[PDB]
Amino acid sequence: KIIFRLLLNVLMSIIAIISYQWYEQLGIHLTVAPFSLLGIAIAIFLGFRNSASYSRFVEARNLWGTVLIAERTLVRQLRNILPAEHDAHRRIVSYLVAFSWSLKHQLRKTDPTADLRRLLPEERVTEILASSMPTNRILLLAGNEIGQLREAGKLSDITYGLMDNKLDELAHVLGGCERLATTPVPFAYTLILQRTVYLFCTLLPFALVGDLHYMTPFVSVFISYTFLSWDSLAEELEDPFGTAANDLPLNAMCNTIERNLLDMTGQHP
Amino acid sequence: IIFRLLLNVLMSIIAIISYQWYEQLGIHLTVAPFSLLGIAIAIFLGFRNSASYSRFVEARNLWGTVLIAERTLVRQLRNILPAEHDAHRRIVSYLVAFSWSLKHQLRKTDPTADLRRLLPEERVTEILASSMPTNRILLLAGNEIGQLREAGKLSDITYGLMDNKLDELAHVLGGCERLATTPVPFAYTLILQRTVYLFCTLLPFALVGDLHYMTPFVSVFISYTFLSWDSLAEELEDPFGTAANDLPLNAMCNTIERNLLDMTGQHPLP
Amino acid sequence: SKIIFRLLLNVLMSIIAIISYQWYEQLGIHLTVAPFSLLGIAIAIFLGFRNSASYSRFVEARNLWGTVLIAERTLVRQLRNILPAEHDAHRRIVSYLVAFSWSLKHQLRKTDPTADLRRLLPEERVTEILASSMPTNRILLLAGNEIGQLREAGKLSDITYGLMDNKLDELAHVLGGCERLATTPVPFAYTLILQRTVYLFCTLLPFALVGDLHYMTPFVSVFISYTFLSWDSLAEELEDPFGTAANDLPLNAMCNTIERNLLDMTGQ
Amino acid sequence: SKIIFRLLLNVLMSIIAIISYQWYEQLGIHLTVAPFSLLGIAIAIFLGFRNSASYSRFVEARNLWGTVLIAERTLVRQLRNILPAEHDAHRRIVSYLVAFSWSLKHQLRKTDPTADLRRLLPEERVTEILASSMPTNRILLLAGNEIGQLREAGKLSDITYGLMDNKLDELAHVLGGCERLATTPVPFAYTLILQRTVYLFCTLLPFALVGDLHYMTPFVSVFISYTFLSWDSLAEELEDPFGTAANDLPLNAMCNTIERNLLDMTGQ
Amino acid sequence: SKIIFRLLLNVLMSIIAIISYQWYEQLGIHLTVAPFSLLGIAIAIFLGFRNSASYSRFVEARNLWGTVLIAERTLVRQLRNILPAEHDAHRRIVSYLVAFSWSLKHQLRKTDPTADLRRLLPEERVTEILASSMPTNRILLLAGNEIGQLREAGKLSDITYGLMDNKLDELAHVLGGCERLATTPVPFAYTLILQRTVYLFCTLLPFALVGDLHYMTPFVSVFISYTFLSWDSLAEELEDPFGTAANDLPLNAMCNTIERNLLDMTGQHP
Ligand SMILES: [Zn+2]
Ligand SMILES: [Zn+2]
Ligand SMILES: [Zn+2]
Ligand SMILES: [Zn+2]
Ligand SMILES: [Zn+2]
Ligand SMILES: [Zn+2]
Ligand SMILES: [Zn+2]
Ligand SMILES: [Zn+2]
Ligand SMILES: [Zn+2]
Ligand SMILES: [Zn+2]
Ligand SMILES: [Zn+2]
Ligand SMILES: [Zn+2]
Ligand SMILES: [Zn+2]
Ligand SMILES: [Zn+2]
Ligand SMILES: [Zn+2]
Repeated sequence: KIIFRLLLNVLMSIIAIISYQWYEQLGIHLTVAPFSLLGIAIAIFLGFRNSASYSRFVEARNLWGTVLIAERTLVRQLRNILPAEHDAHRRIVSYLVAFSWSLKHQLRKTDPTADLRRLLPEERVTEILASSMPTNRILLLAGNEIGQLREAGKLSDITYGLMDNKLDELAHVLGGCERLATTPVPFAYTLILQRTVYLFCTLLPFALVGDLHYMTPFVSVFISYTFLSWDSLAEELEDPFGTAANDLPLNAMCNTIERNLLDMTGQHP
Repeated sequence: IIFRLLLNVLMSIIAIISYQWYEQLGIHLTVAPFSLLGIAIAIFLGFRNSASYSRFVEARNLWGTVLIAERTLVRQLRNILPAEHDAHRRIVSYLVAFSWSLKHQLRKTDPTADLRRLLPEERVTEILASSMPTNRILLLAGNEIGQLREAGKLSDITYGLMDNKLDELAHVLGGCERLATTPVPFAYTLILQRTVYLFCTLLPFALVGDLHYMTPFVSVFISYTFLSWDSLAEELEDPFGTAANDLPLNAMCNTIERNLLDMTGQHPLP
Repeated sequence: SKIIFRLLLNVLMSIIAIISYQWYEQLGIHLTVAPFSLLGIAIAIFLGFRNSASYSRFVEARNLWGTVLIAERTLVRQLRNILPAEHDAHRRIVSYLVAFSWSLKHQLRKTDPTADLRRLLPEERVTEILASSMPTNRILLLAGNEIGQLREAGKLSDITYGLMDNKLDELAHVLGGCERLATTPVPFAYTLILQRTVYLFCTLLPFALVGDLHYMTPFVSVFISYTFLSWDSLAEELEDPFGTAANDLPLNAMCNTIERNLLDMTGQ
Repeated sequence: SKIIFRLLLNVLMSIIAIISYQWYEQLGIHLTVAPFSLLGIAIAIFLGFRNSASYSRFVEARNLWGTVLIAERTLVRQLRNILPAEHDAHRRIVSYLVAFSWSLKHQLRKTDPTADLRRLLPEERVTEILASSMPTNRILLLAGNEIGQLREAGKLSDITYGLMDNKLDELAHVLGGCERLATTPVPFAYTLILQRTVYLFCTLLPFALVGDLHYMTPFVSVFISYTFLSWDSLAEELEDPFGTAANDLPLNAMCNTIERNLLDMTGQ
Repeated sequence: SKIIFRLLLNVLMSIIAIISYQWYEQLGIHLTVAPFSLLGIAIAIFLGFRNSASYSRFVEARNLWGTVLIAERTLVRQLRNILPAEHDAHRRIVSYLVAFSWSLKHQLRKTDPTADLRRLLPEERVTEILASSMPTNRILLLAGNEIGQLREAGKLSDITYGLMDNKLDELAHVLGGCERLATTPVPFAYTLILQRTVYLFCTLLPFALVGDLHYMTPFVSVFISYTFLSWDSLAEELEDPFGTAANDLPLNAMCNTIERNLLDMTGQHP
């Protein structure tokens, strides 16, 4: 809907053109210089803001990359260290796959019930849904699988530890994503910028008309487009787990993770 | 902040009525020098705000680590010692006490009620007697893990896995303390703030020659932009400070407590 | 560089601006420099921040590849220090580590890894690796099998097994990092906004300059265009670090360095 | 603040500009604001990036010192948790850890650590530490020996020995980091460039403003100068973090805090 | 710094602008300040980012070298703490660690490491190291063999071997980090764009300023030129942190410091 404010800006320019006649007869003067000062200041602030928004997006993408890496290596360790424990391989993989989908639902604020039931027995589904953090309970359940292998003497404390480390890595991902989801960049940044950029763009033609006359709408819309484009891009990057164009394709990412883990456990889709 | 905008409107009205006597004295104010001054100030505000934002982000990262480390420690205790519930409860109590005590320390509020709610009075007295109560809580959590080791319930290896988590917490405590004693700039920030203020108040006098009656509208818009950006950096620089929003810190301490009670079967109701 | 075309086009736009400046008043068009200074400075600021992001992405790609060389060197060092007599195991693992590098290279370039793999590995494993949808990952799994067997045979203890397992983790992070950089680009809306904005700005500029500069319009306009276009195109080249373009990573040379290193450390 | 001298000098330059503005035309000399806006903006940008480097360096220094407290707190926690009955060992190790902090402070301040060391350690150990060309590093060695003896006596296993040795490693990173910051400044050519341009800019400024401002020249010229100088001086204050001045790190108080923490945790 | 030539050259361009400003109309040349303010500000922004990127490479390079000192100190400390009586092993390992630093320096400076190697190690080892296409890597391998042999002889357990092995890994990361900075420069089109652009801008500048500044043209033009040229050449110097220029790393002094540390008092420890 950025196109709406561009069209609206064209209308404000036309108002600026038709009312420029009555400018002197009202006592209003508007030069370009003060608006260059204001405009450059806003651009500087948009530049820094946009940079921060991009960094949050990059970090979110990084965290999701770590899910894939840590889950691959955990399965790799299980196969290298306990090549014959295939039942354990399957149970742990189902938890690792459930973890990814559940993380996705947590970040999207959606119901993980259907995905959980496709992957896990109903008793486990109930236990997981009852927790205030189902992704955390899933890590705990995956941990019990490894813990029981340890108690049975199949894993030593050392080899248990190598795998426990991967669960710590997933916990770090969970916390990182939760931090990015609960933290926006402070609201007062968009509040300043969104209101400020819009007000600036609509007032601009009134300041340009004295110099540009009929050429006001073209130059005004070009300037507005530049500022609005840069501003709206930051808003989209600030919410990496959202549904908007340039947000993370979390569903495709979860599919990739699941396909990887079924590839390493001899299963076919 | 709304007050200085009103003050800026007041300065504009003064600028408008007094612009008359300007020539008969020889005083001039053009836009170009204030354009120079304004852009330089905007540049400095950008860099300043960048540093402030960096401090805000680190504060959230440190707090994110409390939640991560405490979750995994409790996970390890269940996976490695599933039957040691007395130990689970005592350790959970210390970890929860650690979070609340850390919050109170950074906010300079009294941690007594949270401590008495969570721990036996003997320990509360010991903790309150220390000049570093949050560190003492980590020490007490360490004793719990250490006792399990002497009892032969943890090996040196599995002890080590849990000890690492207490280390993550010590790093959080030190990092927050460093962030609290901060700021880095030696209150040269006060200068920078005043500079923005003087600029906003002198501005209508520099614009009035060009803008005339339209001066207060344009002058207040520009002031609003600079003052807002300045106050945002001020808020970001002091994430644990005197005039800060307590909702996330409170939400985090509540979140970790709810998680750990969930992980130890203390929730739901039987 | 096809920038020379857009500069020549800019020279043409300037001459048009010069000859048509006559009809400016008779059309009602006024163009001053001040609004374009505002727009130009805004574009420069956004280009600066964008170029910064492109550079960092290029730098990360570079770092990831540096890690391949480091991790593979130390894994081989550990094998020699810990199991100096196990040369059969050395040779097998080295072939897997070298194959990992080439396979990663081919994957990022979207080229066929077959000859490099057949040169390094027996055909039996090659078919197995190529049968997977994630061949580079399958190679790490196979390298892991070698180390796991040394452990089961009692040649490695759990501790020394762990020391080497850590290096395989370091390689897994590299694989994930590179894949992330390959699938996730700097968002395409950075390019669209900036390319449209920079090009339109450069072509409209002489029409705004002509009133002040007159005949001097094309020289000053092309200089400004060149400055913006050069900086913009630099970001384009940095944004695709795994590509074939001259200012891209010398991945072929890097893989050769890695292979020469690992055969140097094994008397090969 | 000796910034006031440069402001007073700036007031004088403004007065000269006002009274000498008459002979401006009779010489053919003009100074407009526009070129000084360009120059001023460029200088502001470079001052920004520079202060950014000065700031990061000061922050790192504070970070390094923060780590001393964390690592020493945890080492003592480990000693209590793992060896609750070994109080003699607790005291000896604590005295080395406290000595390490004071010795680091003296090294960075280039002061004599002898009195602090004698307060903490037996004279034999003091002699041994001071005989070294790197006394703070030698203190880490001695702390490692205490831990090493516990390992040899069987009170620490290799695992628990390793847990504590890791903390000595963190301290080694602090020592090297501080030494690196002490010898490596923000490069001097940044300060030299900036110092030369900022001073010249502020003194030339009133001559460039007088044509526009007339009688208001000293007030606006001083405002602008104060703004650049305040920002420039901020770097000056951040650049010497290990010094004694009021805006430098309170290393003495920091060392006292470290010592009080460690004696709180050992019942002293 | 060859900036002094281009500054003097810029003064000449100003005098040309002053003497030819009358003839501007008779040639059809008009040049205002506004377009050059736009162009100059864009260049300053780009120079700012470029210099920031150059400084970061410098900082990383200094950090990698700091790690050599740290990792080598702790490796020697560990050897003294864990195997206090193995002085023959201490000496051999220290000589490899010292050779590693000097060999790294020569590799980055593209100089011959032969003399330094012969000074520190027996000739048999020198030939083995010189025979490798990567001598610094071969030195780490030899330092690793020493540790590996202590392990095989039962003097180190797998655990204590691992503690020392970690430090050799830390050194491998330094070697790789330095090679990455050395084999890859910032892209060569950074140097090309900016140098041509800054120079062309500075020489064209007086022709645009003279209409405003008249006789003051050479002074203001050279001032602006000095600011842009200095910032540009400093960035060029920092991008090559292993080079010989004055703002580059004192690698020789750093290697001497490392050598003096590890050989502090005839290698004698308590
Ligand atoms: Zn990992
Ligand atoms: Zn299986
Ligand atoms: Zn952790
Ligand atoms: Zn329990
Ligand atoms: Zn609950
Ligand atoms: Zn490594
Ligand atoms: Zn071999
Ligand atoms: Zn064989
Ligand atoms: Zn093929
Ligand atoms: Zn630590
Ligand atoms: Zn004690
Ligand atoms: Zn000082
Ligand atoms: Zn280290
Ligand atoms: Zn010795
Ligand atoms: Zn003249």
